[PDB]
Amino acid sequence: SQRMLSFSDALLSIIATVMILPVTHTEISPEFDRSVQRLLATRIAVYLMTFLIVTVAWAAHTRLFQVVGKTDDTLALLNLACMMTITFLPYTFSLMVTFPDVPLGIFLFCVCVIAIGVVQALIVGYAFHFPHLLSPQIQRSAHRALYRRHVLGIVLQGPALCFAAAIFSLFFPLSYLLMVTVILLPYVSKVTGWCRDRVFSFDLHEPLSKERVEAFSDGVYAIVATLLILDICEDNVPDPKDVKERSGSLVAALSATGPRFLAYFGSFATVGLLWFAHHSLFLHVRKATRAMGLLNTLSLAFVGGLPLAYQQTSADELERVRVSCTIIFLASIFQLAMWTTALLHQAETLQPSVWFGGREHVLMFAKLALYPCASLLAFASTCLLSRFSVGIFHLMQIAVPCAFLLLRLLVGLALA
Amino acid sequence: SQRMLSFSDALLSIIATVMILPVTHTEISPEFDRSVQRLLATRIAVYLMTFLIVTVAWAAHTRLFQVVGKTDDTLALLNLACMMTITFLPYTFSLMVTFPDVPLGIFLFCVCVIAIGVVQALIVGYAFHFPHLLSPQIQRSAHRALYRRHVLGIVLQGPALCFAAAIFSLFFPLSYLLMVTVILLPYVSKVTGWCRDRVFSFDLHEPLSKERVEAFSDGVYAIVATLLILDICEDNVPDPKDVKERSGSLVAALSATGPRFLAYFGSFATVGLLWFAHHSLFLHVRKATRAMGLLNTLSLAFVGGLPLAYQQTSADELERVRVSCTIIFLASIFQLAMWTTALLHQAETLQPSVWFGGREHVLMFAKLALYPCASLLAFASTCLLSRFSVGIFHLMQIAVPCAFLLLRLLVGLALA
Repeated sequence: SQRMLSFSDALLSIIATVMILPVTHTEISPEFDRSVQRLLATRIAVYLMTFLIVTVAWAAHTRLFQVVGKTDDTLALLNLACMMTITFLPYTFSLMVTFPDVPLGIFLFCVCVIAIGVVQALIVGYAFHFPHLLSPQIQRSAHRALYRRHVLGIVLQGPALCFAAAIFSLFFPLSYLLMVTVILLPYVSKVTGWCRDRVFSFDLHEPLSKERVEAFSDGVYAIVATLLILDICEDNVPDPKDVKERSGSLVAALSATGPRFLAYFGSFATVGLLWFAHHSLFLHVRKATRAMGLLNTLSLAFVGGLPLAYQQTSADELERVRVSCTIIFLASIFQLAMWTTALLHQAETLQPSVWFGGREHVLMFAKLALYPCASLLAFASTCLLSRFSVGIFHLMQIAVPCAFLLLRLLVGLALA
Repeated sequence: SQRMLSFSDALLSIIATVMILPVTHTEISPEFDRSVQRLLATRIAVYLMTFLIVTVAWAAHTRLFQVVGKTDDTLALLNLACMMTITFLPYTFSLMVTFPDVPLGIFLFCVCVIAIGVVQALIVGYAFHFPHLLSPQIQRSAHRALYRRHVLGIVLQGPALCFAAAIFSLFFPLSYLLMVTVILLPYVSKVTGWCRDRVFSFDLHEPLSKERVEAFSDGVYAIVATLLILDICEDNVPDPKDVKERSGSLVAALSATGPRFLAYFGSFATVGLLWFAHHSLFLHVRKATRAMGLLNTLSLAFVGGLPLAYQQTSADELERVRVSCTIIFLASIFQLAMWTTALLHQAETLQPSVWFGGREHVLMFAKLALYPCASLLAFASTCLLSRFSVGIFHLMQIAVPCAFLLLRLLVGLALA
């Protein structure tokens, strides 16, 4: 009844992160640094916007399926169609980006989004056609029943805007920006600008379920961790024709991939550590608020960029680590931002054990703040020349959590 | 306490399917068909053996974490280390395959497996050092407590064999087959050959938990479905420098990727339909037996190959569909095999709603057997020349489950 959601967002993870592939697959070797840097920046921007749009579409989808509590075979088929459409998103986005002036690209992206909208429209129509079967709960069923007239709008207002943008494409298309409204309307507008009412249970932009965001984050963490060690594998086979390469001695020609091997090692270590922080935190969240997921999206966005950082590290250029440092910091600090959200609702979120002055509050606090502090140290490394020591530092990084249940005891020793 | 398992097997899904990448990324165009076919066969065999070994490692891991009911931060860190080690499996396997005569490759594969062995040994040692904390249940805690002395063996007998095989490579490695025993020992040997006892709760080769195998299958289904879409996307951007290709008219250069576009468009439908069958079935399984997961592994193995089939379809060569038909059949028939295991334990597995003569037993039966029957009807193309008709039938294929809940009503009309 709910596993379909698990398959859905597991697919959506991998979809979101698809655009990270050309980032890693670029050639950092200057065998032209200005133009290749500009191309890498373009690809990074495309990936970031892609993750953002796939994430907001995923949020719309999970909200919709939260307003649909049960599941039918036909419902599952419609969800599969919706998944296919939303899957087609990143390609359309990249196409529209690398061809902004041609109306065909924007038209393709817009037909993609109106398609991902109309299938959800059929989904909610099916739902409201079978109340006793697919309504979430009693209040979702026993109510004014106008929720459809309401929720339809929320599912339709997004794509409908595209409609106008659609007709604006080849009309004569300076604006071209209504798509951005599709992002901004459901996030803040209904919260601030104007809502529609006339007992109520909104379910319009209610906070995501902890399990759904949790599964999505786990999916993306995995697909980055395995994203690295999966290009080495498919691209670093010693090529048995290597009899000419290196003598024989396979170890010789194997040590050539050593740099990117250690790169994958460190990247997986850092990604797994970040996931461990994320899992320890989200194990203690009681009801993940909207701001929580909002911050989580950005944290995941930078975690996705992390492999490019770790590849740049193991490639006056001693500034590379600097870059590959900030990403880590970013990929952690927004996470820490979530941790600095207990003050928003200690009673509703962050179940009492982790409250200010809780049984292990300092423990969780330092376990989350450990990576931003380490990245800040490797950043301030700038003060000297032996900055490439960052590696051993991050080494010591992973050495902390094992003894960290005891290292916090040191702060306990600070009782006197 | 359990989500760590979800992240673990979500990671292991991708880690299993990594070796599918060079299969798709080959060049089917004969711009040498004998040698390229031999290379594709080598890659397919490598992928199949890779999925098998990663699957048996995942089975060992999930059994272990089933005999470890709770979780600790240190335990999660050890699990992350185990995940990195088992992640290193497919590369070592491919290396050993493409270099069987050199002892370095087999030694690398063997150190890779002894690593995941020893880290799991530390895991179970930690577990048995904290009974009240990390033992699964009362019987797992209040017992003869020799389970360690037992379970250690099961976790160590696999890698330890490699140990011998290891040295068998270095000194002077015709056997090279003890690794195969590492696969065959935990599956059947302890079941048939010799077990060790002296109240008992085996937890040695107990049937996998339904949720774990279910999540692994969902992960792999998502990753193949999106696997085709990663290729189109990273590799089919219309490269604005295409101003030489075609005039402008982006639709022109876009229609060049049309073939593989439709290829993905159909492959995703097929994979999603297979997953829908899988989800409908596994929604009704009460306690997935060992044979159930055993069949599920092979079904997933062929589902993983499915994209090569769908790519070969949209590439006298009509017989290609033949190939891309059988795979589907395979990728479904083992599925149906799992369904035919209802007779094994109707009371224990396959909760009574779907029993022989149940409320919707015929419904589930047909929903599972639809794809093998359709693939057989397409295979019957050998009787005529209009074979590619399969496509439209495959189209009709996806159109069937939508009306399924009513098409089985025809059987009701067959009451007279």
